[PDB]
Amino acid sequence: YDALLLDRFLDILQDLHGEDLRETVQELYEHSAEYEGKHEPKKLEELGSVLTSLDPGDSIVIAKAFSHMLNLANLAEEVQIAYRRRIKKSDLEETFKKLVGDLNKSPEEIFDALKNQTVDLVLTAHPTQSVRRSLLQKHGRIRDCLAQLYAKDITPDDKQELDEALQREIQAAFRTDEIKRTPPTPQDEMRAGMSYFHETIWKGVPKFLRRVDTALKNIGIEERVPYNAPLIQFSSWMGGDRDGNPRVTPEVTRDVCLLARMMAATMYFNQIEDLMFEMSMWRCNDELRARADEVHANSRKDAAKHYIEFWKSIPTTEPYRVILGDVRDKLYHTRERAHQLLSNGHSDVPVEATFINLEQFLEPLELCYRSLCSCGDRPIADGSLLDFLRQVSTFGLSLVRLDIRQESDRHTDVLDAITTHLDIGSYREWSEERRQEWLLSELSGKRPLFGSDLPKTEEIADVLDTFHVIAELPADSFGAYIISMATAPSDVLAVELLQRECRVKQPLRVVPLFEKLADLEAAPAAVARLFSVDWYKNRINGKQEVMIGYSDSGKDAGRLSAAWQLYKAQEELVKVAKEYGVKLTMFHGRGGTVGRGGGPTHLAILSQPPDTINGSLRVTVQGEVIEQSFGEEHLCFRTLQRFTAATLEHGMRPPISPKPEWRALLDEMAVVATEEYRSVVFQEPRFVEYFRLATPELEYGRMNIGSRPGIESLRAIPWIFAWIQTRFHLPVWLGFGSAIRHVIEKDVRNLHMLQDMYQHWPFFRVTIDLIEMVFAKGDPGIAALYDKLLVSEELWPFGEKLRANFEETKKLILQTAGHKQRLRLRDSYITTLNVCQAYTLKRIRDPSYHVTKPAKELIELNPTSEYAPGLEDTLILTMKGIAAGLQNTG
Amino acid sequence: YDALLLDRFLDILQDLHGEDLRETVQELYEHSAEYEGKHEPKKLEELGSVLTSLDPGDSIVIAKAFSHMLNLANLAEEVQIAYRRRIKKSDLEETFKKLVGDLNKSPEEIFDALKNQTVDLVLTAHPTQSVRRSLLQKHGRIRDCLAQLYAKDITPDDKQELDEALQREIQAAFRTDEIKRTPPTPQDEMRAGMSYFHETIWKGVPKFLRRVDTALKNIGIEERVPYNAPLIQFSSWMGGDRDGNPRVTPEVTRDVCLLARMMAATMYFNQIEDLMFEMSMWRCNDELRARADEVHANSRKDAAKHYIEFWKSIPTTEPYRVILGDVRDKLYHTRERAHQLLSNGHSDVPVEATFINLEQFLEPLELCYRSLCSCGDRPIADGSLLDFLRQVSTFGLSLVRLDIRQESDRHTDVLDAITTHLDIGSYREWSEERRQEWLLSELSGKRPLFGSDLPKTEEIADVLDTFHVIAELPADSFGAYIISMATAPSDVLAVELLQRECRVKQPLRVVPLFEKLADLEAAPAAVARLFSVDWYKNRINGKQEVMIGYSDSGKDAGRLSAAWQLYKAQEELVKVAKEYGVKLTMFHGRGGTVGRGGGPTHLAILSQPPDTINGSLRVTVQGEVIEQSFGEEHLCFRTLQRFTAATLEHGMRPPISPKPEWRALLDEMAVVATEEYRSVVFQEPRFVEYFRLATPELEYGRMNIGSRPGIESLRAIPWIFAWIQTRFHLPVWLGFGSAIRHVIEKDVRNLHMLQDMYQHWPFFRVTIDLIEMVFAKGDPGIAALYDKLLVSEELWPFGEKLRANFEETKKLILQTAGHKQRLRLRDSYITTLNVCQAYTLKRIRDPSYHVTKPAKELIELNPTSEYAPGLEDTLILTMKGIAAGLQNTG
Repeated sequence: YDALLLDRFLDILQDLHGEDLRETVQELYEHSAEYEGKHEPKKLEELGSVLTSLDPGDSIVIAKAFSHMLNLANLAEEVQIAYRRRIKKSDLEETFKKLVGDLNKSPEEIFDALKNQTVDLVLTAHPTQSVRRSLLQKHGRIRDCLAQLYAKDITPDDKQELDEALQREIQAAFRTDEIKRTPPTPQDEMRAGMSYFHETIWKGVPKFLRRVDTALKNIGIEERVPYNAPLIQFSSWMGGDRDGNPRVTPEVTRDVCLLARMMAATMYFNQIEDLMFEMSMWRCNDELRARADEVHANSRKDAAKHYIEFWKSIPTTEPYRVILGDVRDKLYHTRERAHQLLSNGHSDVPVEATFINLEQFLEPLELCYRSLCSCGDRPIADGSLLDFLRQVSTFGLSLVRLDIRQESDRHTDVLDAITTHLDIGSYREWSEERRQEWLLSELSGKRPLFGSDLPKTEEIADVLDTFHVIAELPADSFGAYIISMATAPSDVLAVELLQRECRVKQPLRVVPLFEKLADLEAAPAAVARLFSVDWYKNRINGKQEVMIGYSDSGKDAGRLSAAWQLYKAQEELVKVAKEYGVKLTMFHGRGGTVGRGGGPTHLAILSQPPDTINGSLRVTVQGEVIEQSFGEEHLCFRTLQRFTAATLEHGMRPPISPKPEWRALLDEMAVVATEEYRSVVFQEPRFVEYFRLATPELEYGRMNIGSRPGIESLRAIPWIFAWIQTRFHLPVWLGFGSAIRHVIEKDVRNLHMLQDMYQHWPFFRVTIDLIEMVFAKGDPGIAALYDKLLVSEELWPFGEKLRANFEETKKLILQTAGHKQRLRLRDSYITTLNVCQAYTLKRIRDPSYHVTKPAKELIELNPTSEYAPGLEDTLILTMKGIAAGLQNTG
Repeated sequence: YDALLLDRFLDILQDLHGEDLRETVQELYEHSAEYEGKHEPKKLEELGSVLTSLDPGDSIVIAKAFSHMLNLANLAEEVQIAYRRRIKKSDLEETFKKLVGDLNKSPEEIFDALKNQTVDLVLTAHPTQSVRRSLLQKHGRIRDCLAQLYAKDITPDDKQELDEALQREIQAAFRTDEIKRTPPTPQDEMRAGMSYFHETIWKGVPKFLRRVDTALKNIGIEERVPYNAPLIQFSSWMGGDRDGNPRVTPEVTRDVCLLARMMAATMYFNQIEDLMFEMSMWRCNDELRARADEVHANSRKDAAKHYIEFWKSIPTTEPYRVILGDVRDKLYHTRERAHQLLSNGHSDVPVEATFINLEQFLEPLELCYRSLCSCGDRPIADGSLLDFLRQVSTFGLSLVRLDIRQESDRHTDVLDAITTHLDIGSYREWSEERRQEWLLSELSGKRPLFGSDLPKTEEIADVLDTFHVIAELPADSFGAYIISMATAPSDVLAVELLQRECRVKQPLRVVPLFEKLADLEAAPAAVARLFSVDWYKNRINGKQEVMIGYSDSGKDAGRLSAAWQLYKAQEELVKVAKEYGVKLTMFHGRGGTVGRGGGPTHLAILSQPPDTINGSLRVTVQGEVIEQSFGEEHLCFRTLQRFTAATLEHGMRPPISPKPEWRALLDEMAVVATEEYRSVVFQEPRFVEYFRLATPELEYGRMNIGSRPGIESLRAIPWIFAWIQTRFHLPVWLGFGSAIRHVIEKDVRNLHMLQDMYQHWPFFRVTIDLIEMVFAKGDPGIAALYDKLLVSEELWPFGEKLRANFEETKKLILQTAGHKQRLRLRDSYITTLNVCQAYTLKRIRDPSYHVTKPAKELIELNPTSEYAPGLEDTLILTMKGIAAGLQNTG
């Protein structure tokens, strides 16, 4: 069946570029097959020799071919998973059954805990989505065709039309330039993010809630999940995160907020007419009767011809239609107002004519539900009206609440400008004590701080203006203000003061971001010191959120030491919050790749310390993971399923707490791991030199994914990207070798204790299992090829040293997990691209192949390329394709 | 499986009204089962005795129950047909194969004939749709649930959720008042009609064309049906037909025209963004390159924030996106202009900013298609772009072209006002010759006729103002001007002159309506006399359309005589048109019921005389038939399939022409039939008396279906309705008895000639077979019950006489067809309603049961009822239910 895609695609490839190129692709496929089979490292050079002959356009077409074959492989994989799972006629029903049988927990305990559980998924525009949106659509159509094909209810003509359809959709995908020729704007990122709503999430949330209702009824709970129960919520960073991104201006935040508001209004308006058509009952309570009579009083006996349906005044015979008719009016004016507010700078639509409250909207629909239930129509109410109720109470008036993130030093610059202009000192030079006392005196004082005549920099005015934009916009449009590089209470209080001083009517909650290992070590102390400030603890209202970054932790220290320190951090933060009677919810800045704290969602949630969630979880979805977990109905459902199940289990089934021997053992193990990591990534003075040559790191910025314009000083995303492209995975497994070897060296029974830990401690089991997965996607022969082709003859053995540790570390991993279904084949395509990526890099770093109208062929697609005509496009294509094959970018 | 619906519905009925009423419904079902089985006429009285006991509310609930059970039976029937047809893995592919094998016709002949073939389906608001739209939606949801259930890919939870869904949707249907409490406005009729577009037709037309493409490729024709080839078109009467309907004012026509235009604009706008996303190619011709460069010149470097997607200026890298971007702009302004024009009386949107031409729209899309084909992307072009092309060239800027219909006497009144005010005579008193000469002198003259100071009646001003409204609106928004009761060329020329004189820039074609038998007899002579007028034949441009009514023909004369005269009419009209070298297209005013010329569509088309269509057909779809043939994807497809196949076959496979012995035989047979018909329906002086008592005719107007406020002087719709409710079908079979008996009496070999005619002449075969179908839906015991319960003891034998002829006629029908799968059961429910309808009529026509806030029970739903509280609702419910069971209203 794997041969099917090969057949169809290669047929189209021959129909587009001839037999010769299809035969050369087939040769490359056969060489790569002999490599992923026999594993002879000579086969790689045998393949590269064939790759050198390729013309400038032909090499482009080859990279194109293997890239699209990898994409098709991903789509067929998704179809086969969805069907293989569907033909069974963790999981929600299974989780409920296990919670009842195993742990003796009762249905009402599961229902009660589930009512009070919340999962806040926040989508980010982190530049990890390699495939452009113009192609993502075509992939969606192709997986639709393949899903409809993988079935036994095909009527011959339908199958033929799907053949023509899949053929034309592949041809259309292959006929689009996969290369972003300009990087996006932040608004473009926010559109790419929100597109999953008016395509999947909007209908996916009500369906998922209905399924939860079904499961609860399969445990004996006739009751239904409350429509206003917040089981899942959505936040966004798109247009809000300005940390290190000067292109995210205040006008950008205004733009994305108004945008989201207009989208929400449009969706509700499209729904409301069909809902009005269904609510055709004539029985209601005395309550809904009285209200509908009120609306019919001010019914405006007018033509009302701007609508299509129900343009005549709605009779009181159908009262639900009266009330929903008023909801439609306020929806129409809400949409038109947001449309003008966005299109121009203003609107004449009266605010009283729109929905201003989150639940001015909800009130009439709630009334309809009470009416239907009182009159015996609970089945009807639990249908489209319940779907709509859940959509309102889940998406509100602005589809997603927007977070604003900014580094602490920018707030410090602002305050320093304020104290210098006020002739009271320099806030920068002040100690922490002084900053705290001053900020407190101003927060509790009543006199304004700065004035119109405060001297501002473009940066200072940037942050002040973002605060004014926050003040001008509705409160329910924003989420949290996240402080990057937050270290002291003065960093939070600075934001509270700048908010209050910028006349932010309803100030949003402040949340610190601890991402570097040093900040994670000292985080509980800082949070405790903040809660010690009685003013802040009294204004925090017993609830605090703090963000815990995962990207940078495993970059400066070992991955093992980073994970372990993260566990300690969560644990002691909960300790502090409990010590101050504050409900702490922790915001996990997880990635898609294990190197940035990624991995399977339920495994990541299981590897959290116990009693640290408590029905309140907040997780990032890094750009590319959005597509991974919401591009199809089934994907979206499996996502919300996975999250809510893992949280509920982690609430009622607490993971085992580590034995103290395991605590000290992991402390020692972490020390050895960190020394082993920094030994090779920072102590070696030639390491950065070898890295900038053996990996395609430097070229990452050429993909133009995001809108953001030594090794310690680079972003973690291209850091993981470099070692995953080469399939070496250094940042995933580095410290583990020396760690384990030292732990068995110091004591031989520590082997029995490692075996003991892998079979009982969820955190350790998940860590080791992830490392094993990452090893299963690794092949050191690739890194060997990159060294042989791109690294100078001098420090060739350096890489070999690494190659040693790799295998050594792998030997230890399987030794702890106790290990020694036949997918493979895709690694063949990937291998070809690996070779193509290596040789092309060699031709890129040369002088001869450097530079000293319309387009009718691929080579004319890059006229402003500093490198040779056909080369740059080929390199970008190789990166895209390899990322697709590995199902991860960074 | 029939028991399934009974189970589910009766479960809900018990959950809504208790065991007692469910048991009484079950008793009624069992009595009706013993009646439709044993056929004992005592069982009917046995059932009515049970019906008399019912409380006022309970009888309402019983009629409700059997009505909804009949509706569910219809839906299950539709599902079972669609699946039973789908599990085969006339018809298009079969028709092609037969045209090749049987008749030796070649593929290019079928393709050429199919290119030049047109089928114009015109939807009417004729008051035959008994079920209100508020309930029609619920039926749609219920058939969706039942369709998804009738399958073997159900995953347990999906099946349970569909159980809850179908339960709540039945409960919602049963919880709506099925009774229209006020009759609709014409605009409401036009909305009900157009709703099938933005639900089924809009996506159904491209799919159907794709299927035709598939069939053509299965004959070896790689070519595709031209996007602009007009295989199917849609016209409307909703808001245009004012014949006898004073509520269809000129403002109504303006309203429905602007409405339709705004709907079309909205649909195109919703499509255009997704089409823009797909057309992401970068290769184009020099032509499309030059045009896209033109658009990028006047690109308006602006924010363009009113859009959601593509708000940035579209780069020339993707030229299809540039051009489709301009199409989107003109679509946005077209929609906004029509929206303001409708909402207010005017718009500030410049006309140059919108699409004014039918193919100003088409030009850029045509260019995109030429580009894709030239660059090798014909597969891509034959996808969404082809779907969109076909939708544009099929629906245009206003979804349907509107017809205006008006009776001739109103034009005559206008002209008489004009000649009297001009002091030149009285146009009424003028002979035909004089009217022709005068009208010709004015049409060819250049001086204006009437002025501002012409004295007008409300009627005269009605028609003049409809002409001004026609002049004010775009030409492509209107279809034809149909003249009711048209008898002379002066009737057509009057409309041509009134149009020209009301400054109708592009005057619409005039078409006469011959519906009464007298007018059909003299139609060819009148058309020939019209073509004799050289001025009109020179302005007609070789094309003429004439309408042929079917409703009134079978009302004043026999059904057989009516059908036969219709055949003669078509035949001699074609003779005249060929004699004048005019391409005649005939407009068949067919109904849904056989009594109004209804029946299966392919059978009606086959019963047309040969060489009378010639790739040009125009057929009405009477109100209720719209729902019958477009309420589901499958129904819509089977409809367009049936029509286009029947027309193509009737073009290449001409039906046999009648032998002259059959001509004279049918002439005699028609004379005997007409005398037999008028003998009982007009000669009998007590006939009208017996009719107004034995049938529920008089109560028809109580259903409030349409917006239109002796027996010769009633409408044909309630005429067929009365005899189908009682299941007697008098107007379908009346003349056939005496006709056949006289034909075998005059000559015994005429029996062998009838046997000869039934096996070779398609018109006769269809006629007899239809009569046999109508007999299969008849039961004279019902009419016997109505007589026994409602007809005075005096003329009881009169009905029995009719009952005699019934059986007698039936004996003859099966004797000609040579006749002597087990659905039945539904006739049980119908029978119950029959009984309920009879006894209730008896209680309605009494003095004791006559009349001399909110609502919380069914009896309070009618507070202004002249009859007893619970009675009127029960009668209306019985009519609705019986019509549903018989699948026909009138």
